[PDB]
Amino acid sequence: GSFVPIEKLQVNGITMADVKKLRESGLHTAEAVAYAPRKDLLEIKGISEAKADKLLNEAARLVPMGFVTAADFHMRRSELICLTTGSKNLDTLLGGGVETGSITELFGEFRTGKSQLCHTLAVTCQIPLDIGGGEGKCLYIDTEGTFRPVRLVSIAQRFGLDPDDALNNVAYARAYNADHQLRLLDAAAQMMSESRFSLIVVDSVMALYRGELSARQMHLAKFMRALQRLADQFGVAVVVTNQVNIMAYSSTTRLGFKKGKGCQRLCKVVDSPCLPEAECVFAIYEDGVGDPR
Ligand SMILES: [Cl-]
Ligand SMILES: [Cl-]
Ligand SMILES: [Cl-]
Repeated sequence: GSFVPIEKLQVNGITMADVKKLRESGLHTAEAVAYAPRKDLLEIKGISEAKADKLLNEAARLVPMGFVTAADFHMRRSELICLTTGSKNLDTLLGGGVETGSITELFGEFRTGKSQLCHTLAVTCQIPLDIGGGEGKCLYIDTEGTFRPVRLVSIAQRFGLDPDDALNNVAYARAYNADHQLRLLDAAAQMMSESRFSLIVVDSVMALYRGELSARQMHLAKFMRALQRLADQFGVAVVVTNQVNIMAYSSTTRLGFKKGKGCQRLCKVVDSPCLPEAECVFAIYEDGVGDPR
C-alpha cells in the first residue's frame, strides 16, 4: 500500500456516512482528505465546520503534514519506488527509473520509443520491488487508440509474469475527448482505492488540442493538476507522452526522445529538479524496452 485507506479516519466521531460524503466528493484516500482545502470540505452537504476540523486533524495524524529537515526529506525521497524502464542505461539516466509521486513526461516525434516505453512500463509496474517493479496495477488512458494488449504478452514473459495476469492487471480506457479524458480520472480514483495501482499512463496528453487556444491550455493545465493530485493521493508514478509552458511547469521530469540507428533510440533529460542534463541510448525489442546489443 502506498496510501492510507480513508476508512482509517472513521474514529472519534467520524462515521461511515461522513466518509461516504467525502468519497462522493471525490476524496477516496486519507491523503486526499489531508490535502483537501478546508473550503472544499465545508462545501460538502453534511460536513460541519467542526467536523472538517475533526477530519483534518485526524488525517494529519495518519499523513505527515508538518516540517522535517531537508536531510530527512532527502532520505524519504531516496526511498521512493522507481519503476524500471527495462533498460539499464535509461534507469541510470533516471537515477533508478520512473519516480513515483510525480509526473514524468515522454516527449518527441512519433516512433521514438515513447509508446514502446509505455507498453513496457505497463508491465514492469506489476513486478516485484526487488527487481525495479511496483507490485501494482496500471491505469492506461489511451487517446490515440494505439495501445495493443498483445504487445504486453512477450513483455510479461520476459519478466516472469503470466500473460493472462499481466493483461488482467491493466485497466485500459480509450478517451475520445477532453471532457471524457477528465471524466475517466474521477473513476480512476475509485478503482485505485479498491485495488493497488502503481502507475498511471496517458498516451498522449497533447490530444488536448483537436481563438480558443486559451481554452485548450486552461483545460490541459486542469488535467495535469488532476494527474499530480492522483500521484499525491495514491502514491503512484505517472507517465505521460507528448507528441511533437503548461507541460514544462506541470511535469517534474521531462525526457526527450529521438530515433537512433535501427532499433536504437536516444533519450535526453531535458528538465528535472535533481537529475543531470544527460542523454543515453536504449533499444526497442519484440519483448519491450532494453539496452543496445
Ligand atoms: Cl533530493
Ligand atoms: Cl519506436
Ligand atoms: Cl513514440
